[PDB]
Amino acid sequence: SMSYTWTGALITPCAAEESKLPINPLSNSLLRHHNMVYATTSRSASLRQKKVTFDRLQVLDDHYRDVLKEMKAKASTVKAKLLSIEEACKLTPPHSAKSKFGYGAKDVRNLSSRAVNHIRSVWEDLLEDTETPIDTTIMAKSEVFCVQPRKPARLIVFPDLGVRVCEKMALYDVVSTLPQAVMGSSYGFQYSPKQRVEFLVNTWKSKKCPMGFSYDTRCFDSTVTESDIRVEESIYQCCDLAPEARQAIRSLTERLYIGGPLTNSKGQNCGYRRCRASGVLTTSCGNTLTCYLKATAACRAAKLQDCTMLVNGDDLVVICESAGTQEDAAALRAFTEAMTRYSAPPGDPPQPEYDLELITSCSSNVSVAHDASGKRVYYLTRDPTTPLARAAWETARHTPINSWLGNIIMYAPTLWARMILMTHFFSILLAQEQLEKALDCQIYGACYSIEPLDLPQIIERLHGLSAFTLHSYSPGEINRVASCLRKLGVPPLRTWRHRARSVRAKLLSQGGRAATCGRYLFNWAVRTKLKLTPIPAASQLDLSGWFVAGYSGGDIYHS
Repeated sequence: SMSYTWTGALITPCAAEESKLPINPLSNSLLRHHNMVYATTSRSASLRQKKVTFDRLQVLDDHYRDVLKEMKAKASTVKAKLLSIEEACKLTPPHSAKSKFGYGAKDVRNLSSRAVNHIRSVWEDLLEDTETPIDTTIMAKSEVFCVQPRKPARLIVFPDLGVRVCEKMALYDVVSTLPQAVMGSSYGFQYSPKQRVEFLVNTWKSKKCPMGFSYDTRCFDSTVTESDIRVEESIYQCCDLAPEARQAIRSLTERLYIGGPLTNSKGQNCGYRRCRASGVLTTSCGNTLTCYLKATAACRAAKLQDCTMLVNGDDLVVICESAGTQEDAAALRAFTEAMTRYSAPPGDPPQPEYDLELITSCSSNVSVAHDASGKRVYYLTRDPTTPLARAAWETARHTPINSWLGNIIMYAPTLWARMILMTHFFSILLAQEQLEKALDCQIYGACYSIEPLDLPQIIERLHGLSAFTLHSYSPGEINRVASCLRKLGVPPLRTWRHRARSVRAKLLSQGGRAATCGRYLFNWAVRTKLKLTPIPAASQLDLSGWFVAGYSGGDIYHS
């Protein structure tokens, strides 16, 4: 069937859309080529619609069915609990889109009588009506990028606030627990950046002669078929569930997940969806299971030997035993045709790689550096172009989500995050005296309220003390970073080093937590280093649940 059908009505904005980077002194000291930075808007929506609209092709075989049964056998060991209304309301982000029925996220979190009453009726309706398509809003997503040597806006589809709360009740425990039980070490969202690097490296070292590749499915969500979503539900149904949860899952599958009507911001009928919706609770879990299922069966069809896969939603990386240059290229080609029959055709053609560092998965690649003792340490990094473009944007315009904060946390060990992001933002935070003000950021899709002054402990716990002492980075990484800075008009690293010394001093002057940031975050700045010892209040922090599951588009907030 067609992934989408359109009536002709437009995907509209619900307010003015900013597309260009302003000329601001604060952002200009970070990035001068302000004209190279842009944000996507609804104006490019028709271009995206055209790309995600097509008839799907899907042929299932024995390999597919064997793998499905194996996954279900593992899912059979799970017992998922129904979340209470209170627990589900607490998982709702303070700024989540308000319901069109007279209440908002704040009311949901406060458990107001109106929000609670509407949520109960929505839940009851899910138990009674097993067929009626639930409405969804379709919007053009606003994302920042650097011009290429432009990208059309991604399309987000989500249901009303009341429905999102019910999804949590019926499926939160499932999507946070089932992937792990089914996929084991292959489930990517269970790893912190350090654990992910460790997994990739150990897996690479375990092979006699490793070969690996990332596999890019062209617009994954639109390739998800009605059958894929029903197979996905068949897996969830293997869990021990409360009667109402089982019905809720059955109803939500037929009424929301397999598809439904699309309504624009103006309340007009935009069309119909018969593929994965980006903004529902099961998107991350569902995409991971579907991608893992198809890739696993595809590997067998392709005769790939000793495969170890790592899946994060639609992002897939595979490491296996090489059978020779020609044999690998042909086997990879067969793998791609197998995935194509499964309705997972390639965007960028996959290429076999024999150097772990040349593989990009989850937008990252493994690289090497050295700690104080000169010992080699692997870490995750990436081309800093987008992170820097977004950092400049979030500096000039106040944004709800602070990607720069998430990047510092996730890429703390990298040359660019330490010398540029940390330096740039602490400088501004010091100047505006907002070092203690908490800010929102996202980690694996979930929203986190974090205080800049807690970064040292967070980084230690997540990456280890070596994150504050890495040096002697690889020439390729350095060159990639340097090339990026010249392209965007970002001052050279030497300038950042000089700015960091000034920031570090101001931090040390204030003492307390502020001074701790100076000692650990900027120890790379001073020639006469300080012996860095484990941070006291670090081993106490509650990072439980930080890296357990993916929730992209799931509307999840963690307190």
